[PDB]
Amino acid sequence: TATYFQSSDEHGFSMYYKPQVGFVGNPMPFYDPVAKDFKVMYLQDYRPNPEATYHPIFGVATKDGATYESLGELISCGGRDEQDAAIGTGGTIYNPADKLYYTFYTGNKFKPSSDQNAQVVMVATSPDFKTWTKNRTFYLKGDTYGYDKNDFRDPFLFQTEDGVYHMLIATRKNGKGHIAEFTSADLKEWESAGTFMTMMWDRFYECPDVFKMGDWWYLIYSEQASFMRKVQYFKGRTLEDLKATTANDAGIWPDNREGMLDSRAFYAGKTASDGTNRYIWGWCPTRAGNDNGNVGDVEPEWAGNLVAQRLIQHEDGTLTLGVPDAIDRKYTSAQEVKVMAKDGNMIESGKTYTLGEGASVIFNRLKVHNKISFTVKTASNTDRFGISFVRGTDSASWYSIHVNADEGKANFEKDGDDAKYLFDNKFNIPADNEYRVTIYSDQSVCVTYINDQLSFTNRIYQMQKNPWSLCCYKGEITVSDVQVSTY
Ligand SMILES: OC[C@H]1O[C@](CO)(OC[C@H]2O[C@@](CO)(OC[C@H]3O[C@](O)(CO)[C@@H](O)[C@@H]3O)[C@@H](O)[C@@H]2O)[C@@H](O)[C@@H]1O
Ligand SMILES: OC[C@H]1O[C@](CO)(OC[C@H]2O[C@@](CO)(OC[C@H]3O[C@](O)(CO)[C@@H](O)[C@@H]3O)[C@@H](O)[C@@H]2O)[C@@H](O)[C@@H]1O
Ligand SMILES: OC[C@H]1O[C@@](CO)(OC[C@H]2O[C@](O)(CO)[C@@H](O)[C@@H]2O)[C@@H](O)[C@@H]1O
Repeated sequence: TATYFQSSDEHGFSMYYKPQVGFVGNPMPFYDPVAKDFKVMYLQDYRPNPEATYHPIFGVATKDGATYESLGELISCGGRDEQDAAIGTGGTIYNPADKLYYTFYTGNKFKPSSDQNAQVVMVATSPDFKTWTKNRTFYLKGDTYGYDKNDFRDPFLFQTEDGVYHMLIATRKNGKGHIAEFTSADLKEWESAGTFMTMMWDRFYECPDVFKMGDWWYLIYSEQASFMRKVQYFKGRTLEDLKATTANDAGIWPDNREGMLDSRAFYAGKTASDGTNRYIWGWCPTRAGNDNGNVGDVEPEWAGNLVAQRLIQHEDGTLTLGVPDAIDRKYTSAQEVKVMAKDGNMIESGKTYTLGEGASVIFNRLKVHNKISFTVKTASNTDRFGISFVRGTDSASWYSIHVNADEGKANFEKDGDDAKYLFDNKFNIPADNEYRVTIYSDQSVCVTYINDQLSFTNRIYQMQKNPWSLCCYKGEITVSDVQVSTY
């Protein structure tokens, strides 16, 4: 049938990774140049978390962002009264001069006095990536360098070609967000290089990531402002050009969409390259009560599932995200696609489905891990269509990605009874009115890609073992080459 089925997630997820117990918080992806794979450290979340001692650094190893090997607890929390009672994001770099991996991280003091440092940068090292030893005498306090006591976090490490090691830290100075820069020859002694970049207006850029790709420098960041809660970027041809983008609040956006790569269900994205591709790892939030339409009052829930995406550098230097090749390759097993119900102005005709305003088609029940592809041609570039999940023939409500060409964005919405707008994802509308759609799912987590322009991560509890649907809200669409593969 095509009746709504009360499906449920497994404890663990293997592709949009989640451990058996707990959730994936801020990722710390690192290409390990000795093992020649990615070590994705991440902040381990539980429900509930201890009050004082939470968010230890766990790890998974992956070659390709599709299959993961669990590494367990790597850098554990300090004691209740220590500066790193709770751990926040940082960054890793391998030093071949002593053959040690250095992971810098944020030590979060439990209930600091007004004079204590809530947030301090600390470090641990490892020869093998298995046993980590804290440097119990290393503390980098923002305070000391005229930066903030309480917001001083998310250290990002990279080495420029001159061999100098750089550390960028999200902080504040003089009532404004500053990415602070520190330098070192050896990773042990550090000097202030002043402010790398100011943060636009009263925004705050969490989880900064600076890298060179082809002939452009990029800053990728996660915006803490409650109205945004998305992963954004800036670009520049030189390092100095990059830094200038936010100088005096210049606001030199890299593209026509303020460098917004994804929406509010992909956060804390940070990147790593194997020399062939650069991937980004972020998390897709959980929802309270498993309710796809409870996306938080001000901010979503923190942590959920690991989501890997692939950076696409366009030839004007702009970035979009597409699927990792190895994720796509996992979907080997073709499923039959059959119409289960029709409504309104809707025509099936061989393997082509045409829909006008108000019309919908419901297809057969998905499996657990799904790849859904189809081409959508619209009549005009003011038209609007819907990609709907958890839509049984008896569902009063369901969850849809609205592609509104007139508004130049996709939305995620609750449709049906108790319909409501949730959030959006601006992308480049095709000139030829043609949308090549791919959707990859692992249980309740999916990313929708269109034309190498849109990358839209969503949390959709119960999309698995439930029917899906296409609809037209405005104008007319014709739909072709509908496939579903699974694994
Ligand atoms: O938000 C739910 C989450 O809240 C607690 C609440 O006390 O967590 C967020 C706190 O986690 C800390 C310490 O590990 O680190 C947060 C990192 O998250 C970012 O903000 C990105 O989202 C990054 O900039 C930080 O390094 C601390 O800073 C927060 O207060 C937990 O109980 C629960 O998991
Ligand atoms: O289910 C109905 C739904 O509509 C409401 C109220 O009208 O709101 C949002 C709708 O507005 C649209 C734009 O026409 O967009 C979002 C705008 O806001 C931004 O996200 C931030 O500034 C921007 O990118 C857009 O301009 C439309 O697509 C939505 O349908 C909800 O109250 C109600 O639940
Ligand atoms: O839903 C809010 C909506 O407003 C936008 C429009 O640019 O931005 C304005 C935003 O920028 C500041 O000036 C800087 O902090 C804020 O004070 C203000 O709210 C969109 O980007 C956003 O989606």
